[PDB]
Amino acid sequence: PESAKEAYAWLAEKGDFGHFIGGAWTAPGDLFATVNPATGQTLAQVSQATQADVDAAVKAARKAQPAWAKDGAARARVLYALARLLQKHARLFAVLETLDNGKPIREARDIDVPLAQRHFYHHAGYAQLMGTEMPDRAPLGVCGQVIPWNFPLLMLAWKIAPALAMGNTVVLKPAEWTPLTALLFADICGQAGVPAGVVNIVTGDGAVGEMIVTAQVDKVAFTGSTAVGRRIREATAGTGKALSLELGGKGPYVVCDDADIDSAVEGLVDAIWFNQGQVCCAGSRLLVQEGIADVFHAKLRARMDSLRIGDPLDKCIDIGAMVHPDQLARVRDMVAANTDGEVYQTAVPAGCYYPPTLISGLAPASPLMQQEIFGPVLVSTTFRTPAEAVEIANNTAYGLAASVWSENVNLALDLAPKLVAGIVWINGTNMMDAAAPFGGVRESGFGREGGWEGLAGYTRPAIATKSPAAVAAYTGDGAADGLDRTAKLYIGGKQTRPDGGYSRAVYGPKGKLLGHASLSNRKDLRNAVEAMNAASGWSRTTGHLRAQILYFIGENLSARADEFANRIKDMTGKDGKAEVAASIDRLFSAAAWADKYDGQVKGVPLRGVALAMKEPVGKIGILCPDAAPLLGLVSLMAPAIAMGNRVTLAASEAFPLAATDFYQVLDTSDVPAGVVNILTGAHADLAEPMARHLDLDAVWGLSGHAQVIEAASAGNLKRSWTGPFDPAHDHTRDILSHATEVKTIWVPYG
Amino acid sequence: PESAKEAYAWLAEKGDFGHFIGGAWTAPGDLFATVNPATGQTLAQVSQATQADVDAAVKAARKAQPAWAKDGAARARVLYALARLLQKHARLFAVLETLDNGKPIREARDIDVPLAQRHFYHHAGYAQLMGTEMPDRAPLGVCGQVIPWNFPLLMLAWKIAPALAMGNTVVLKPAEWTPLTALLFADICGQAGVPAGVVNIVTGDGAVGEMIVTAQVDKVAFTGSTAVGRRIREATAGTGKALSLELGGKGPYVVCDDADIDSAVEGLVDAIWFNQGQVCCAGSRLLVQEGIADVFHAKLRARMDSLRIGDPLDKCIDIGAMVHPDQLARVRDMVAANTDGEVYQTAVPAGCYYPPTLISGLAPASPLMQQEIFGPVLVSTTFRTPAEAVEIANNTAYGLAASVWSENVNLALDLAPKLVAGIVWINGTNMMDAAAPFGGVRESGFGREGGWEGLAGYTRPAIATKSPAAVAAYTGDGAADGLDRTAKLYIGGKQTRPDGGYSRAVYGPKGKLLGHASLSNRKDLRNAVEAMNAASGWSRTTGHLRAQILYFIGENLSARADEFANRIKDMTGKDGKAEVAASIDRLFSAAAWADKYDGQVKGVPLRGVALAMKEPVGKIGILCPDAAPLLGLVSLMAPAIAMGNRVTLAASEAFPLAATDFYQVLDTSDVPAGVVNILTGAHADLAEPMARHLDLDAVWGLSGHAQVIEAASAGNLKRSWTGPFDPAHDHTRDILSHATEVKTIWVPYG
Repeated sequence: PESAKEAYAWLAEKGDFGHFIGGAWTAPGDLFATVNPATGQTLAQVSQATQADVDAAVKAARKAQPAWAKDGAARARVLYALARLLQKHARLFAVLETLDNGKPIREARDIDVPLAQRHFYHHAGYAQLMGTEMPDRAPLGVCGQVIPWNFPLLMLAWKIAPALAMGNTVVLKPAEWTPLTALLFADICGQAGVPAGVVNIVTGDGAVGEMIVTAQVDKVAFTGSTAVGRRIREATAGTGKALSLELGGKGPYVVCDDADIDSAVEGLVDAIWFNQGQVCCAGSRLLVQEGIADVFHAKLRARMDSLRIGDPLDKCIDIGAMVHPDQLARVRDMVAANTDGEVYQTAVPAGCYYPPTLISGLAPASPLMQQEIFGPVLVSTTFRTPAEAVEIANNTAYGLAASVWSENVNLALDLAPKLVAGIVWINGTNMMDAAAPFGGVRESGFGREGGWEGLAGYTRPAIATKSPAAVAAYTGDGAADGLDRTAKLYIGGKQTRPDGGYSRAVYGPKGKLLGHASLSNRKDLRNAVEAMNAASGWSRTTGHLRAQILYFIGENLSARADEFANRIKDMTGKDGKAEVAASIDRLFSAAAWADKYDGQVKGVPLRGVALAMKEPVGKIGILCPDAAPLLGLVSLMAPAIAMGNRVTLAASEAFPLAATDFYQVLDTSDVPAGVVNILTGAHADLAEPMARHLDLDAVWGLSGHAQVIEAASAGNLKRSWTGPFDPAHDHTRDILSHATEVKTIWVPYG
Repeated sequence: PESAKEAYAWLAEKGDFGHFIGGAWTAPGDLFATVNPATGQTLAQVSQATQADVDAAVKAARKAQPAWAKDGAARARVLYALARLLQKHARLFAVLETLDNGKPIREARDIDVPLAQRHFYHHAGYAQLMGTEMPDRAPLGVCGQVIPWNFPLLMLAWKIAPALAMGNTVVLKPAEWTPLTALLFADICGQAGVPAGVVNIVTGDGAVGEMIVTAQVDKVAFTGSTAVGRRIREATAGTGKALSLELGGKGPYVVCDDADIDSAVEGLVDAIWFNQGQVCCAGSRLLVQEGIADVFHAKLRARMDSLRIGDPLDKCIDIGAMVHPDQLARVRDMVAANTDGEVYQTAVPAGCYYPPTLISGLAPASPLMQQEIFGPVLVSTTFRTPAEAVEIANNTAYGLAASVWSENVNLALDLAPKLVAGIVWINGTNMMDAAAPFGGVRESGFGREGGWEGLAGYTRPAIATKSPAAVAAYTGDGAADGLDRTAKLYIGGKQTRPDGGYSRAVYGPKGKLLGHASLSNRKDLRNAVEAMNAASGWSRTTGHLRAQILYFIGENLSARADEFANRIKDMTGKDGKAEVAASIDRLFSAAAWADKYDGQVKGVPLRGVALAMKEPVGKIGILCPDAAPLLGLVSLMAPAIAMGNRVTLAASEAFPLAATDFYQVLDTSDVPAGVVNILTGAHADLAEPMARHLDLDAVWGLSGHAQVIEAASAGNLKRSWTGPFDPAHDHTRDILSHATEVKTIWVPYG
């Protein structure tokens, strides 16, 4: 096997570890053994950080950030130097990864370390280009980062490289069980020219992670369990921190009747060790078409038998040691709790070694197909038609990566966009490149890592905007209205009474009664969500169709421009002509964009190309500001539906009658039913129900309630945006990003 | 058949036609009948424009342009109004197209008019977004445009829509044989709100086209024969006009053994009428794998028999009238001159009707496979392996569109990037959309029409740059050099003596002898081109590899930074440190870009998606300015090779010794042989040979000689760029566009 002598020498040199703060190593503190899981031997003593340590790390990261942000070319040289040092010390990083985590040295040397190198090489260029190619963007500041134990060095690269490229500084904590390659990374920062405090590494358990998440940082980036991601969303709610989450979701692996069987089998067995912890991967949930399922399973079991289990330092080993006894117990207990299907294992579990395991013959609706999967374990079911495969694949709370196998050029490219996922690999699995973004939808989280697409989440606008202050509704005497001037709601292509039956009088600036506006409730929202569900076909329309609709809305608003200006003036006391003209312009800009927001083709040094496609988010609940009674609604609605989303807007609480006049515009413009729904009333009644709703994909709260909205969003981990949003400013291009998901499809290409 | 009554009424209303100039119709002038080719009847009298008319049209276009350029949102409303009027009058446009050109009314109604509408609908949005999404760009000014007879209305849309979107005005001449839909287009401009003079239509023969090409316009855009494109390149040489050319090249149609045979057959027969004149198309050159060739041909001949020939006003007709007796004679003579293969025709030629014709059994090296093809005629050959198919497909002077048929997901996507073409359709042909760019390489021309990609050619930089003035070499006494200080050339990875044997003394600003520099000749250039041919593998490398090489060049220049600054100062008398630092920065910016210049995915309202990929231009000859002895060379070389090109640079004529010091940098950085070649000497000796060379794909002349360079480039219609180029300015992103071709691959997608 491979010599660990240089790794042991480094560990003996470093002695008991403190933390890497402000460019220097601190004294060892409250120490705990970190253990080689394959031998049980102590590798080093590592500290449990204190609150004082985290405070110090964030303070050092903050002190260093403005000088670091100033010169992108200088950052590029440092990122390049880090990649060169990962390459020069590649064998040391690889052995230390194996010693610390248990994975086969062949994977650490062939996969982990080369992809970490490439991540830094590639992201060096983004630092070089940031000033000129991203001129409207600026660094966020300090990033708190938390990563899991399955790919310790590679997870670190995925966090630190883009953060540094965009001029941020970092405080990162490796997983409690696997601190060593992060500590070696810290130890090479000086030689790479990382200025003191630009990188800070602290070690500890989940409590230390929580200290970082709640520290005075500008961004939290986390990879790990869905449950911890929910807690992080709750703990950061209302703080204005940027947040990205790469969570659970071991992916489906779809094998069609006309797949290259032997290649599909080999790709699955070669992924059994890889597909552990929270990582973008596919293979753990096997879906095989029923005509080939028996032959596929028979070939799979025999190929699983050829996997070699043993000493992870042996370059011929395929299945290493489980990372920790806690993880071994997890897998053991998962298998003990299952009574479904037929379990095949290639060897008897022994010591730290758990064998490749296949549980086949499950039903599509079986629970184990949908529950979290631990260890080197595959579960399989069959399907009859490609449509049933899609249905099974999408029948979970997750959506991260997926793999599709078919030799037919139509079938593979017709199934891939139907899978709910951030990544789809055609005729491969677990393909990764620094230029190709990856990340989740649904309960697999949000944000993307890698590529140009990954950079937005480590930046903010160069010029800050500020949301307008709330505006209290005007009051009035309370005299009855002898005319019929009570506005309704707009749900599912028709006007509807508020379920609660109440409406409030609306008064002008001097107390004149203007009319009445409905007070919507949670049942109204529920009806609007059902209407958006019935309008799912809108998310499959062509860009050309959606543009035509938005052009009609703009033209039909123009035809009533003076009427809308008069309504705005009635309500606010201020001339409305400029706001109406801006609203028309936002509609024509969204119409313009509807068929022009292009996906991006990534050249990769692997087989083929990666297509970073733009897709709708789905169903979006939106709360509009008081100010800009028309423009605020139109500015949020138009880019959203341009991108293929369906929306439910809570109009301006103070000034609802421009939105209700807008119902006729939507009707005259043939907006399909359910695509635009409008509620009026008190946002205190609606904000938490919209943010909580388990059947909304995103909530945009631009009228306040940010803490309540962001905390309630953790229920299904919907995307959330709470501003800033200034309707006077044209935010169209930025809202397009809020309104879309990136889905990266890896296809063959000569 | 379809009623022509409304079309005849319009023609009777318009009477004898003058031209549409300055928003108004001019008096009829020197009149000639335009004739219905299916009936021989005169449709209308149409004028042959005078030089006075063209002058007036350009003067009106110029007068209107600045107001038109000012408000992009206003232009978007006009472009949208034009699309609505094309849609409202769709049936009139379609019948008039059939009457004037001879094509079946079903094609005019189903294909021509709907795509013209969509082109205007879609490009309206680019006008709306131009200010904010293209802030560094501004209108060119006035565009002279010339279009052919095969798709009169659609060709007009492809020219006028992007020109107007980007704030230009137009003078367009329809084909002599088919003026009528352009005249109806003129007649609807008023109703659409086109400001007077923004659109000008003049009619006439090729002499009128030549008047427009040589008029005081900022841009010439032409679609037509390759021979006329050469003449247009010669007549515009040295004028500073922008130029785009969509030329000949009926495309290859590759049918693999595992193609969907019946679909491939049906796509070919449905394209027989379409594939006429100079248009982006495929089907005319059929390449069928030998295992299925007999069955394919047998099915093809019978499907050809089902095509209905006759009255083009009959909606059941598939094969209409030939456009003009001159075109009928062309096809007849082409068939009479051929002695190869086996000719099958579905009917006897009669009157204006020529039957679908298949000439099969040709050899791959047969001439008719490579000669221009006229009429509804297909020619076919067979191939054995996919590699032979590529070889046959690429064995012409053209490169426009191509089609590939295979049910295998690997094969189709592995063949498409190997075909020399601007457009490749997988399992389809002649697929068109306003968002998907199309255009040629090689002798099929240059520039792209459609999409974001088509807009650059109708704009220029918002801030103009200016090339530095030439600098005379310093002189000196003429004393012999007792040390060995004679620099060589750098060709094919090694230093080489100039073939001519001569070198000139190089002197500093005060007459000190600094050394000697070789005087390169045409044989040296020939050797450099052969070296670039041997380095063709560089154009197939990964972006990651090319980045690594460029990073090495930058680091190795940095290691000699003071030495290069001293050399620059020796030669120019001015401190060189800032120029060296800029040169290093250009190398690191090109390294950054090497794996980040992404292709664009187009959503189309047709089957699938269009991938607008970035590809290398190939081999580029570059002449550097006198000024910036190092920076000018490095600034041009680095983005070029970053994009996968191989280059031969003529270094600064006045100050060659920094480029010759750079040879060691290229050697130390492991630049593969032939990828960078450097010539020194007199650009009067090299400019015309580089621009003429039939084995260079592009010539960049940034030291003058623009007229000679641009005229000689017409030999093989290589791309050319003659500036402006200011080395003090960072042009990197712009040079990336000079250094790449767009290739649009249409793939299935769910």
